[PDB]
Amino acid sequence: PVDYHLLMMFTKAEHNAPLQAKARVALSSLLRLAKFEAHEVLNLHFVSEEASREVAKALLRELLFKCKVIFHDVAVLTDKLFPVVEAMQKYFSAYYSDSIFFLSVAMHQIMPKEIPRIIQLDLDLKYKTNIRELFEEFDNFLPGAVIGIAREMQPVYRHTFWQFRHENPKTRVGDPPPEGLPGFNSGVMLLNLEAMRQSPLYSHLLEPSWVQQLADKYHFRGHLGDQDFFTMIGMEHPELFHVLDCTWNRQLCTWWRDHGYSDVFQAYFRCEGHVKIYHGNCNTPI
Ligand SMILES: [Mn+2]
Repeated sequence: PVDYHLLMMFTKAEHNAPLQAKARVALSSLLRLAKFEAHEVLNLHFVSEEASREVAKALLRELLFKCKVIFHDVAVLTDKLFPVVEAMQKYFSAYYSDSIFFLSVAMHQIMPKEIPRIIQLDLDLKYKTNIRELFEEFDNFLPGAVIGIAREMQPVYRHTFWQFRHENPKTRVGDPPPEGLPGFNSGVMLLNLEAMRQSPLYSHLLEPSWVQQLADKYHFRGHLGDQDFFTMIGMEHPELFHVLDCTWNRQLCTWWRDHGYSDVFQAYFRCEGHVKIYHGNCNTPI
């Protein structure tokens, strides 16, 4: 038997209508289009407090190869995360309870060695293809690449990295694809836990003095959590990241097009190809 691990954040879902409506679109399309071989099993990890754990379990009964549904206690993971992720919530969430928004950063240390690879996924997603096909992207990783991630399709990191770009007008940091580095979107993340444990460079980038060192270089104080950490790391060391094709995460949010970046927005938003996963980020319908 071969295991395939998926992780989803499912917090504060109790009496939350828009979140439950999102999860219905996400989990339905995921399971309706999923097709695995008889010998292999799909594992669905959810991190939820006692309240939302009920909401999830009740929703999966309507929708359910073997597929094990695992539930992770929010507090247990938060308590485990905090001593490892404290030095970077003052930089990427510029207090204790908000350590769970950095789960992806230290997924390898939180998850058991029994699990080699996991895909963290948002709930504002729609799945247009089979999810087993995404796992194939792990094979396209270079040795020394730890994370699989799609690029950010909004000029978010123009404004975020403003001061660095003001000092380095030639830089690619914040520039649109393909020549520039637009940053990453954390909606769909292929986390190679095995590679994350084995990489000395990644092990050191998680250390306090290293986070500080690099954040000060870019004058970085963000608000996007784990996404900001990966994005900043991807500026110094882009070779740690296997950049997914945009079709794996076509983000639909057009906010910045109407709030400051009308001119350059398209260079970031552009994505030609048959969509495999839609990400209705910022409450955008699909
Ligand atoms: Mn999202």
